[PDB]
Amino acid sequence: KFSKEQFDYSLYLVTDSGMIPEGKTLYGQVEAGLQNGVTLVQIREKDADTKFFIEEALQIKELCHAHNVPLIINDRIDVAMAIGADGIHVGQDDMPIPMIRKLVGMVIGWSVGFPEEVDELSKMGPVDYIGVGTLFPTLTKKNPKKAPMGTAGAIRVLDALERNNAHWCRTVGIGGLHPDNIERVLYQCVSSNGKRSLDGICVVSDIIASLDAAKSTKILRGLIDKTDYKFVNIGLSSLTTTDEIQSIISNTLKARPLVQHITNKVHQNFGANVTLALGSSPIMSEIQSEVNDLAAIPHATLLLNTGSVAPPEMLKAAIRAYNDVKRPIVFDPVGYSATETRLLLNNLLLTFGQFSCIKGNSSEILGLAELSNELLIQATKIVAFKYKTVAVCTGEFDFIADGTIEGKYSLSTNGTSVEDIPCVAVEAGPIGCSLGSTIACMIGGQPSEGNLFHAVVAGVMLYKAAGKIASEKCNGSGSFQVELIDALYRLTRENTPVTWAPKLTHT
Amino acid sequence: KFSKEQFDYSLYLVTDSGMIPEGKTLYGQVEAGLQNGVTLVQIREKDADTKFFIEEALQIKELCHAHNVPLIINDRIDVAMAIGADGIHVGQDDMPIPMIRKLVGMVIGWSVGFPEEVDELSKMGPVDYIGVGTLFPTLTKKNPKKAPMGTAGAIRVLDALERNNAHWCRTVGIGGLHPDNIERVLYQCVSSNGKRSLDGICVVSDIIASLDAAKSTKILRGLIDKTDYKFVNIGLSSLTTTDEIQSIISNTLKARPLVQHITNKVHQNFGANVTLALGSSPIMSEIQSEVNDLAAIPHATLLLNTGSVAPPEMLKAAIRAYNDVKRPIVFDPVGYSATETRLLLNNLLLTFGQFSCIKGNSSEILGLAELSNELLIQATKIVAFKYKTVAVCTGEFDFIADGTIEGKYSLSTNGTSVEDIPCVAVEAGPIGCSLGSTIACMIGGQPSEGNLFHAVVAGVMLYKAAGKIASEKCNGSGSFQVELIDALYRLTRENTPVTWAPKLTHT
Amino acid sequence: KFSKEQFDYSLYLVTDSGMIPEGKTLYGQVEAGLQNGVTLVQIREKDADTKFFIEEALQIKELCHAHNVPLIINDRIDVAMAIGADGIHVGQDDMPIPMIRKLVGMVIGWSVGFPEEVDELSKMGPVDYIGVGTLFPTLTKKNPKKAPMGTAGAIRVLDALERNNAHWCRTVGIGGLHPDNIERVLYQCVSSNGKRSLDGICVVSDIIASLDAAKSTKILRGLIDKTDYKFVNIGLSSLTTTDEIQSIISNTLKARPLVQHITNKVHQNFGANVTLALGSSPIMSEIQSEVNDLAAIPHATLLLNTGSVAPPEMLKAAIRAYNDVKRPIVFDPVGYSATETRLLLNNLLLTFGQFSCIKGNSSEILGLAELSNELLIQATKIVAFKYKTVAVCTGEFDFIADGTIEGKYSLSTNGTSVEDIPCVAVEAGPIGCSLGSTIACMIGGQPSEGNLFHAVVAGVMLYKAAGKIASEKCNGSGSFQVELIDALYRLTRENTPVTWAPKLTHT
Ligand SMILES: Cc1nc(C(=O)O)sc1CCOP(=O)(O)O
Ligand SMILES: Cc1nc(C(=O)O)sc1CCOP(=O)(O)O
Ligand SMILES: Cc1nc(C(=O)O)sc1CCOP(=O)(O)O
Ligand SMILES: C=C1C=NC(C(F)(F)F)=NC1=N
Ligand SMILES: C=C1C=NC(C(F)(F)F)=NC1=N
Ligand SMILES: C=C1C=NC(C(F)(F)F)=NC1=N
Ligand SMILES: [Mg+2]
Ligand SMILES: [Mg+2]
Ligand SMILES: [Mg+2]
Repeated sequence: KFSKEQFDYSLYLVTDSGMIPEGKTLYGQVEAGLQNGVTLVQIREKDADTKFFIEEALQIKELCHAHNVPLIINDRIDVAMAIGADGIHVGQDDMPIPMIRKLVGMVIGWSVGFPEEVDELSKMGPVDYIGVGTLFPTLTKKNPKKAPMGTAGAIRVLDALERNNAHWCRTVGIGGLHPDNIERVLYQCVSSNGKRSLDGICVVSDIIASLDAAKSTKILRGLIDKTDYKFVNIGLSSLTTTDEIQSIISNTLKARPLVQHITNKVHQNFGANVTLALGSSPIMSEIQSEVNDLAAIPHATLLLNTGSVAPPEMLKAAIRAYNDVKRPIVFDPVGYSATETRLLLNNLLLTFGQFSCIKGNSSEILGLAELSNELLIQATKIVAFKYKTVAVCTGEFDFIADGTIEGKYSLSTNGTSVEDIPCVAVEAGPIGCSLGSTIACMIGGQPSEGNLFHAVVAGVMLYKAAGKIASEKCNGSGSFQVELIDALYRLTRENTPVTWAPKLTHT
Repeated sequence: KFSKEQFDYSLYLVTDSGMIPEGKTLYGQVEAGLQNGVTLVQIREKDADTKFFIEEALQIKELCHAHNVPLIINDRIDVAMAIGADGIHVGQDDMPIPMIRKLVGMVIGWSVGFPEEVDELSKMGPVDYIGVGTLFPTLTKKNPKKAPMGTAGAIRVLDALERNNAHWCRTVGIGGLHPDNIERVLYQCVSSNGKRSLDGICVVSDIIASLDAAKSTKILRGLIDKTDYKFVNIGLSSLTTTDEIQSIISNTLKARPLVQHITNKVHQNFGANVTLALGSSPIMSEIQSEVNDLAAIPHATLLLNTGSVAPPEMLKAAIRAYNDVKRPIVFDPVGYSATETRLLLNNLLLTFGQFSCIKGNSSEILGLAELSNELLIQATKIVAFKYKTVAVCTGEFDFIADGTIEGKYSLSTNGTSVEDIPCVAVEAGPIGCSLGSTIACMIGGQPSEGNLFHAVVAGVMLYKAAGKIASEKCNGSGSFQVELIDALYRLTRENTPVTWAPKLTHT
Repeated sequence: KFSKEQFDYSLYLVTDSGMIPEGKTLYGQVEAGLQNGVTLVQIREKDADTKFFIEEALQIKELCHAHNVPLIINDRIDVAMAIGADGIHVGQDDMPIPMIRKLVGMVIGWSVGFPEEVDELSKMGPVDYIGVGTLFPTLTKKNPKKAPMGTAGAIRVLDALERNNAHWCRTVGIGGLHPDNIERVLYQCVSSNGKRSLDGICVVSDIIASLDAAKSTKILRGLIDKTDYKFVNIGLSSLTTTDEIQSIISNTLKARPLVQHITNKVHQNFGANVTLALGSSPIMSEIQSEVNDLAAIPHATLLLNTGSVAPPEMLKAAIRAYNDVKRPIVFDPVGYSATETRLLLNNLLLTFGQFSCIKGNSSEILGLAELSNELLIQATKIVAFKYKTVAVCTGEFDFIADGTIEGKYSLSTNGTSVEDIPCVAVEAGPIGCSLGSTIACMIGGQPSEGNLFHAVVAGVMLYKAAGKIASEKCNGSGSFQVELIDALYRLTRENTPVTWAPKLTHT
């Protein structure tokens, strides 16, 4: 027998019979998975008969204990005791947890997807681990009573385990993880205070349904025990010098970055001007087949603008297209909590991939963070940490938080809370979505060993800067706009940030 | 809690929510049958989730103990332990019995329908009761692995509970039992030594799916603790006197029985000739729709004869019709273990209803008993007993056994073994299917107070007696037949048995 | 038996047997509706056998005569003669009018939907009443041979009734009327000379299909004999004074109204800036679900721009949305008579809800009127009264007609003809879609107590004034645009209407 503090939840394998490829057995795959790094195993039989169930639990319990890996059994507690399994794992509609413990003394997993559930797990006291929500969409779970909750929904849970100090309860992520997201799920599924993250990733069809369980399992292992998530080929690491702003503007000019705008029509003419003005080239393509090719172009950058007529399967593909190539996405959730359809949509978009920067104004940034002038600072930090990103917040003061944290993940440095991440301010006195376009361009020109945080900061300066200049040569809102673009053009051409009006301080 | 000795299996109610009539509830029904008959209650939930299960099992355990009746739980032993059930009932493909008892110490049931299963039950020594095979076909059990077994099947199981002598184990019959067959089932489901019969009848749909459980349970009860099954409207209760054979032949003549022949085309024209001899009326309808109107007609009799190219859907329809009217049925299994399709077919027919007589010869009688001359006696006895009927076996001698037993059933008198039942013999020195036709005519004309056993014997005599007479006036196979029909005519007209050739002894 | 002049058309209920809620009878509905407001019944049986039809017309003619209400029969006139009915309603495909009149002498209703039908109903002399076209789409008319016509088409018909002086003819409108459109139908369905209006509303599925005929009938009555259609939460009532254009430009700035533009691409970026310059906020949403939320936002306003790629179902949704909250809609039929598809689409939109302003040019406004300088005034005035709206005609001069008549409606003050309404004009000497956006913004800012008319005027002035000024400060097409926005910016900021170039006269 094992002990609670002996279980290793790193790569937890949940089983499925009707899914194994033709000519391969359940024993066949599960072995391949043990040999190559699976570290816990659940047997899951929703359909078979109590006798065959047992017959195969004994055949697989043997296989496991030979690799010194435990064996949990799904919702059939009796079967579990029957065969001396090492733990059972029940969901929300199964046997109450108190009753389960009154027939065993041994490890229990509870399927949680909501904070309220964690509350009750705690009004119980030392339930030993929990499967966290359905992170993504998956057709492995027949007739499901929840919904793809996202990494944000899984954070909301990790966070309730801290409010409750439920130190005793481990966690695993489950529901549609494959190598195209495992990294991002590990990377953002962390409590705000930074003290706790996931204890392990849990797959079913990525191994069970693989032609090559061996190969597939070695990959997941590889993602799982690595600690740097390099999501965009730019460095992620002390105020921004003028000479830094400089070479940033040099690189972006020397590189002619192609910036793909998926935005409405209004922001569209304007945006492509600002991009052009910065020595870059806009592309307003929202065509799905094309998305793979644009992103492949050198120094290519994507700009996202909630509610743009483009169908979500295409924003999904767009985002994905670019994280595949390690390239920068800037996200501008214009709408947000303004409406029903928009809250819902952004939250969906935010689960499609990793963003390099999210820009919004006081209302937008406050909504995203789930919460003045001090308060703004607070919420920007909150959002930058919560989506692991550079998060800009605009207004008279622009605040710029860096929550990427070098791009480090782990299974519980993680220790750097929300409130410790560096955040700056940019002021120029009293004077939109063209900010998006600016940042996008700045970031897009940066070379390998460049820097993401400085780049965004340069962008917010360059923009706020041009704002003053234009603000002073306008005759009205009409001419301000054409002057704003002009200023942006002249400003980046005379590369002398030392002569710029906007002052950059610490938040 | 209860004790194994206190469980009453009289009327055993098994549960099924997905079948309950609109407007009514499980509690609804399960209450009604508690007030009106049920004596034991099993919860069956093959679909619902482990929580909901427990919720409704607790809700019903209270409803039961409220009537001092127990509550068994189907296949889910943990749910039993959890809610403090009084027993669990598993299947052949559910948890092994060893493992179950290693979790509990409380009653266990076991669904059986094959002597080998009883053989193992026995090599375990004191498993507590068994649900006996599928008796009849039922669409309540979704996707089944057995096949309906009939009373013949149930017997073969009871018969292994004595061979292995498992005093300690009780039995209930299950599946397809309705009011149209509970009597017949109770009646012929007794062990071959008469000692052990069923201890309970077990229904699911006859109550649960009833637009009035209250009424339906009252009726089921009425049957189960009644003790006389009067299947034919004739008496059933010391050698046959010449005066008895005489008033038998008068009755059939003064009654002109209508004898419906469902038989092949070669015994067809013949048998009609015999029936006509005996002052009866042949009708040869293998029409389904007509069957019930034919049985209406006064003193109507039915004669079956395997392999008559009427659909079994008709033979079922037909047999049923005459038992609903308590009229007699002669059964002749011409074919039998001669081929395959025949054995199959006869066995299915034998499950359709209750026969007043089963005639056959040497090969047939021996096949039916599942087993010379002392041997035919022992075999005729077995057949008679087994199918609770008067059994004629033809040859040199004709042996006639009476295994009806006044129509008695019990839930374990029943103790009147095979060997004991009355068996006579009729000889007449060295002299076919017309016997059946004759037997049918003799039984047909008896009135409520007449006696089935005598009627048959008269038949065999009369016939055996036309035998001698025609053997004498024949010139070969052709005229022998025409003199046999002729003799039969003369013999019954000059009704004076005091003169006929054959000797009736005591086998 | 009633008289011709004793028929109360107010609320004319038509029958339908197949559409009645399980549990209620036809008697039930009709009765219910009788007590609560119905003033005429017509039986309608396109299916049932003439015996059963009749059993029902009597039963029902009784229930009607008890509440002193007449009963008409549809098209089966013999059935009317047969049961002593008060009138028959026939259609266009039914028995010629003369032939009916030759067999009865009684009241006769005719389903009309085009002027031609009126011309015929005219050169016949004293047909009693007509049922007017199909106003809105409906599935209660199985296999329809017409096409929904809208209140627009209904007016065409009401106008042939004057060109013909058919003073002997009543009208009722029929076809898909429910509480979300009775008011509007009652309000705009009036003769071009205003001398004639509708004599009642006819509903089928609203009462007959209601799960509460009682309540549905009370509501409909409530609306039919009210006299105020307050359709926009603004005033509706002597040249517009400088002080007023000034208090107007304040309300709009101080209230920053959210203006939703459903327009193409080319009026999008441009239109958004005009909105911006006016201190109000652009929303480019063509999202079908947001549209309810957008209109719940304060001082919110909608601008339609025919042909905008937005699906017609969305335009309906959107238009409905704003009327349900009483917020103003600005309609700009750019395309119009230009093509086929456009003319078609524009008329579909016009019958969707109630607009507060329709802007358009010489071409557009001449088209809408179904019809220089003395001419545009005559046409502008028409388009205002026909669609009960403040209607603007851009050109060298700009013409504004207020045809909303305090929002009054009747059953025939109605009498204030196309010519009578106020029409003012706006000159600035010899100097695009911006005007819509401007007017949308003036109207949007207006509070409970404002006045839709002045607001519209203000906008036109402000837009015209802006023109003279940019026409002065421009060096070409492009500069002109940007100078136009600026002038609106400046002009409104220094809210000083006394000093504007454009002169406001009576037209
Ligand atoms: C068995 C099970 N429970 C889930 C939950 O949502 O909590 S997901 C899941 C299976 C999904 O895994 P995959 O996509 O790797 O097959
Ligand atoms: C649950 C179950 N087991 C069976 C077996 O053949 O062992 S039959 C059966 C259900 C049959 O019930 P009814 O026909 O009365 O609805
Ligand atoms: C019988 C009949 N003729 C119509 C026409 O348009 O001429 S409409 C109509 C019935 C439709 O009523 P509702 O849509 O209010 O249920
Ligand atoms: C619904 C489930 C949720 N979580 C887990 C796991 F993490 F594997 F324990 N298994 C499940 N079957
Ligand atoms: C398959 C079954 C067989 N027998 C019984 C009973 F007899 F009631 F115990 N219940 C079952 N569900
Ligand atoms: C087709 C119809 C048109 N109009 C009317 C009425 F309500 F009488 F005006 N009834 C009809 N059945
Ligand atoms: Mg479960
Ligand atoms: Mg079972
Ligand atoms: Mg008609």
